[PDB]
Amino acid sequence: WTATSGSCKGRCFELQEVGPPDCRCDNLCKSYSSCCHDFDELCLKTARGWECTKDRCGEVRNEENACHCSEDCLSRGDCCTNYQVVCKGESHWVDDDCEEIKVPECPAGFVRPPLIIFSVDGFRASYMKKGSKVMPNIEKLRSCGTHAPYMRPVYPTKTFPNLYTLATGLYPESHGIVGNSMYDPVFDASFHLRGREKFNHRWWGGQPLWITATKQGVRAGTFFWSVSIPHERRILTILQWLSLPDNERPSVYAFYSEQPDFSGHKYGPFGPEMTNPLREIDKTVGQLMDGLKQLRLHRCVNVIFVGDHGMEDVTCDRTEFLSNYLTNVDDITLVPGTLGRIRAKSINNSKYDPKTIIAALTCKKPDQHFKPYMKQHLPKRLHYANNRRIEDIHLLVDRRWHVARKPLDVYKKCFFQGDHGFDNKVNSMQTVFVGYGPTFKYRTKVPPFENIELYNVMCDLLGLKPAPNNGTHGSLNHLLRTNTFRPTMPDEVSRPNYPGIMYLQSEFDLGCTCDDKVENKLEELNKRLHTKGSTKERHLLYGRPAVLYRTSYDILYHTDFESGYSEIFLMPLWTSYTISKQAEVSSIPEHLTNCVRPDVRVSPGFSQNCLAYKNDKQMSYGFLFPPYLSSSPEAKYDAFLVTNMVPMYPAFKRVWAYFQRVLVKKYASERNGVNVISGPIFDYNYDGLRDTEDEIKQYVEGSSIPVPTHYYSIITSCLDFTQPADKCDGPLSVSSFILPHRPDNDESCNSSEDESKWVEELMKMHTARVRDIEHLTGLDFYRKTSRSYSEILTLKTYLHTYESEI
Ligand SMILES: *[C@@H]1O[C@H](CO)[C@@H](O[C@@H]2O[C@H](CO)[C@@H](O[C@@H]3O[C@H](CO[C@H]4O[C@H](CO)[C@@H](O)[C@H](O[C@H]5O[C@H](CO)[C@@H](O)[C@H](O)[C@@H]5O[C@H]5O[C@H](CO)[C@@H](O)[C@H](O)[C@@H]5O)[C@@H]4O)[C@@H](O)[C@H](O[C@H]4O[C@H](CO)[C@@H](O)[C@H](O)[C@@H]4O[C@H]4O[C@H](CO)[C@@H](O)[C@H](O)[C@@H]4O)[C@@H]3O)[C@H](O)[C@H]2NC(C)=O)[C@H](O)[C@H]1NC(C)=O
Ligand SMILES: CC(C)c1cc2c(cc1OCC(=O)N1CC[C@@H]3CN(C(=O)c4ccc5[nH]nnc5c4)C[C@@H]3CC1)C(C)(C)CC2
Ligand SMILES: [Ca+2]
Ligand SMILES: [Ca+2]
Ligand SMILES: [Cl-]
Ligand code: NA
Ligand SMILES: [Zn+2]
Repeated sequence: WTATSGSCKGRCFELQEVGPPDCRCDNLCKSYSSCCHDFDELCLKTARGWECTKDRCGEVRNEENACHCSEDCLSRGDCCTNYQVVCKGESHWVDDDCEEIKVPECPAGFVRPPLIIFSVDGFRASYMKKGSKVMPNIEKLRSCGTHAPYMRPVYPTKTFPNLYTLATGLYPESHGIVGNSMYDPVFDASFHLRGREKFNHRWWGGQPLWITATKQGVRAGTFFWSVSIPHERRILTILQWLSLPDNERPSVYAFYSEQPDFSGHKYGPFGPEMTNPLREIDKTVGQLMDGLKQLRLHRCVNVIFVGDHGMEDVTCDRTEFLSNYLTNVDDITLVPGTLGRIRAKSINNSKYDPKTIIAALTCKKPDQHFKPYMKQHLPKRLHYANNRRIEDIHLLVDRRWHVARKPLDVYKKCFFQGDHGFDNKVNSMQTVFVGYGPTFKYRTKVPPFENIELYNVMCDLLGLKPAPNNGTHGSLNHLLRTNTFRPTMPDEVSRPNYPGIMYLQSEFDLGCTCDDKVENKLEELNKRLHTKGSTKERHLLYGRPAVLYRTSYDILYHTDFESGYSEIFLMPLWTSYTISKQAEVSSIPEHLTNCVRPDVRVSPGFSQNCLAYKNDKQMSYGFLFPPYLSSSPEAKYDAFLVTNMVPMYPAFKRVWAYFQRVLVKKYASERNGVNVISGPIFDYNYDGLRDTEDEIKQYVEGSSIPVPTHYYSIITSCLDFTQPADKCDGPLSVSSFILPHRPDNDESCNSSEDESKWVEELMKMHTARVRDIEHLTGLDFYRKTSRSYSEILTLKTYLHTYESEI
């Protein structure tokens, strides 16, 4: 109950909302049925439209008009945006040539250049090029400022998750807004688009920019706009706020457009009906910039033009029905559409079994357009698991499709030709970024980057210290002329040991054998040299990775590879080797098929043992440095050391073998050599972060050997592929992956075929950033290069997506 009998006279778009039951006059009162009786009349005027006409010029101020063309309007802050053009001979901002903004050119009293976030719903990246002829204001921002070819959204590529990621820097799993609809079991409550629960603060985690600003004494424009307030009124209200007195004027402002998303849902991304919404957005941009130029702010403010996600072609007829797969379809609740999330209809049904639902949804139809996963088995790059609001069962839906429970759910709901939500590496989901202003560079293109990075930059732009977030602060310093943040490398926490030969073979009782007794100081001082790190500059190109937690580990050197061997996990944390373009693939000689050799540098009590593998009927083993890539028959003996061994399910050894035997060589041929770093990951609580030893849920039977949840590889070469990887003078090129260490290949529907028909498609789906691997290992890579740290941070955030060109 609001006593809605106060009045908005003098309070229109007041910046501190008032506490019940005083009625409200802020830009959100409509949305709480809480506006003063006179809000419309005083605050939402519309008389005479939005533009000055020649015969309104110098008019006498009439307070009823939506905007003014009177002589006093400039200093009242309330002219129509085209006032100076119509009435004072000025040009529109879009008609002026752009000129570099080397310094903020601001009115006296401005402590810092304001930021204006101009956000557009459903603005797909390819609109920047494909609609360029009808978006002249946007094209000018783009080409005069700083722009990326596209900006990657977060998964799922829905509205609320992505806008709240822009606000916080966080993955949805950490901010809490994990879809446009959710159920939280702890609250026993649901969050929905229509309705009131979504206003409760308990849904919204992390610290959004407007709160970060406020706490640090920067004032924020009440960000968000009741949907019926027209765009023109939003722009005029921003422009008015910008005329406030110095002590009351905000430094950060937001504008949001529901277009082009709204039309895209109806017409598809490239419907002929989409040209008009794109014109109308561009005209709103022009009204802002014209209005800024009137207030002499057009070379003062930083403007960000940003989208939340793209839009794909999706129609009712491309719907898969869980009723064509499940007999038990009424015992489940589906969150449906461009993703699926399944839970039990009822907590009291102990006959509900996730294992059987997953099995019934796995590879059941030739062209099945969705793939089921337990959330911990989703690709790690999605960072979509560590929230109680994310259901254990997930369906990743193919682009262009929907999933639904039963056909009645669709025809008793074709209405629509566009949707979004799919995998955030899909091209049609990509969105836009442009920054224009004194703090952004001039006419600069930057590489694609993820929207999780922007919160840090927006903090940099306002002089704020960002709250902890999932950006990598400094990775977007190349967007900025100044205000850059100067990050430093984390300190190494554990220093390694460098063990020499300390154990005699007979001290080991590991149940390992090798046909190796088959026995000249030409090649004896030589192998001594190799075990002391004579070849280390070949196989360790960017320095050793730094260990950023407390542990006990050893550096081991070999002719062909170098490893950091964990005495706690009994296996390498990392293994580093270089494969030149010229290198050759060999086979494991027959006599050496089951050979495992004790490492006389490493105690038996810190070694794996072959007997546990024998007794463990599910678990086999592989090697991190592959025997197939040995430089010589003699060096190959090093690859069978028990310290190079790691636990592998037979199903996973198919993947791993194909990667090591076939793909590494292919990459070296294509990239002119590659440096590889491989190793295990343990993420049993699926939080994206390295497990401690007390979090491991599975061991090789009868032993303390922990079973990895994943295996990673980082593959680095020269960006200039005319230079070989081991003699690169400039920028690097990386691709990486985090493969799930699974006891079956159910994920790959074509897995009974040869590895050449399915392993690469799996690896592509499990592409990763080096930063993702950092979080999962507590390692810090690329510590010694000739490159600036900022450029290295950029490299560590790169994702190789395998999509074609936008
Ligand atoms: C992406 O970036 C983010 C941001 O940096 C990273 O997330 C952080 O990771 C930290 C490590 O997991 C985590 O730190 C923990 O915080 C606990 C207290 O946190 C509360 O206060 C903060 C501060 O304001 C607040 O942000 C938190 O918010 C979470 O929960 C609220 C309420 O539910 C939500 O609104 C909000 O969305 C947010 O949810 C997300 O995080 C939680 C985890 O906190 C998840 O469970 C959710 O699913 C969701 O993902 C909190 O309100 C603190 O209590 C923890 O301390 C334990 O461990 C330390 C180790 O140092 C130890 O000293 C203590 O003993 C303690 O143990 C005791 O508790 C254990 C667990 O209850 C118990 O088992 C023991 O037996 C002990 O009793 C810890 O410090 C930090 O909160 C989050 N921050 C955010 C915003 O998520 C994220 O890791 C990055 N991701 C990647 C991939 O890099
Ligand atoms: C989430 C919110 C806190 C937020 C943060 C930030 C921005 C904008 C922000 O919110 C803009 C805004 O005013 N609205 C957000 C959108 C929702 C979704 N919707 C719908 O019901 C809706 C809209 C489109 C849809 N597509 N598919 N389902 C849909 C559902 C109406 C509703 C309109 C209001 C900036 C980017 C400026 C910075 C950070
Ligand atoms: Ca076995
Ligand atoms: Ca973990
Ligand atoms: Cl959703
Ligand atoms: Na399979
Ligand atoms: Zn939408």
